[PDB]
Amino acid sequence: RLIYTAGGYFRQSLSYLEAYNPSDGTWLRLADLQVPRSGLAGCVVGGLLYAVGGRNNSPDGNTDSSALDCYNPMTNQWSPCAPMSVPRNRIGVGVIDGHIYAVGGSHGCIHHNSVERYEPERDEWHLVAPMLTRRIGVGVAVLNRLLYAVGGFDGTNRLNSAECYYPERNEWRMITAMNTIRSGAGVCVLHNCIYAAGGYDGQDQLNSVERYDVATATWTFVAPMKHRRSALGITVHQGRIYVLGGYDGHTFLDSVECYDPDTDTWSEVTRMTSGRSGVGVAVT
Ligand SMILES: NC(=O)[C@H]1CC[C@H]1C(=O)N1CCc2c(OCCO)cccc2[C@H]1CN1C(=O)c2ccccc2C1=O
Repeated sequence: RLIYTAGGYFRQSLSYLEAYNPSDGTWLRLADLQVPRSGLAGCVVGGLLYAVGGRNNSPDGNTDSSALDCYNPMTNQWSPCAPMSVPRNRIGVGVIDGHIYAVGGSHGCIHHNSVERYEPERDEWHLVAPMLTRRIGVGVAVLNRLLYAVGGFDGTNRLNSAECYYPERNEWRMITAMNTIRSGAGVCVLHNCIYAAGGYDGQDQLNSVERYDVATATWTFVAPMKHRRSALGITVHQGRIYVLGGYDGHTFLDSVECYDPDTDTWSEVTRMTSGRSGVGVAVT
């Protein structure tokens, strides 16, 4: 399977889309986004890539995006899908049972607690029960058919909270907080363990990575990345974690690091074409 990157920001939101294969280590340029947008998330359902939320390039008035769009790698064609109820810049996303869950994100000065679910069958959104916190820069990631809305910023406090959602009950549960504060962290599940790689805390942009096992309900640290970064893209391919892009305060990273859980070691496997922050990453 190929890993992708959609959108991104480099002094300007980027309309790019690219693809990568770990078996040969090569980059493949693909059909550019119809509207450029950073601060967005991406995912795949039914072998079609999706590019949820973000922020338009403009640059005029106010343009946070409530925009859902779908890509077909076989035909290489972008379609426009039903737009979310509210704009969501700095958004996370997760998928349960073939539905797409938009969680949080900013719209102007408003930092959303609201959440909405997308059915591809029908092509429409349904506003679900909101989170207990407000969260922009929020890492979403799914563990055994439950949605963990990790970290974020609420409008005044950068947070270490990492509440969880129960689709069967339709309610949110405030579980155990992270050791390190993380706004703009990247989160993706692997082997019954949620991971929180990098982000921004206050002074420092972080390189530290920590891992959440459910029962014990504790955040055990893991080997940190080489480069410190928030706003990174993140995903999993073949029992390893791949961390694309970043914003280290002073530069936009073109690095791509790979975490091997089998050894607890980070290793760079390549470099992107042009370094950017705020991509939407997925795998098919
Ligand atoms: N779409 C946006 O909001 C864009 C507005 C510029 C860019 C932006 O602010 N971003 C990039 C995206 C992103 C994010 O992405 C969500 C992935 O789903 C999650 C959390 C934070 C960010 C910030 C990180 N950041 C920068 O790139 C940057 C550049 C220059 C000065 C300050 C910053 C700065 O703070």
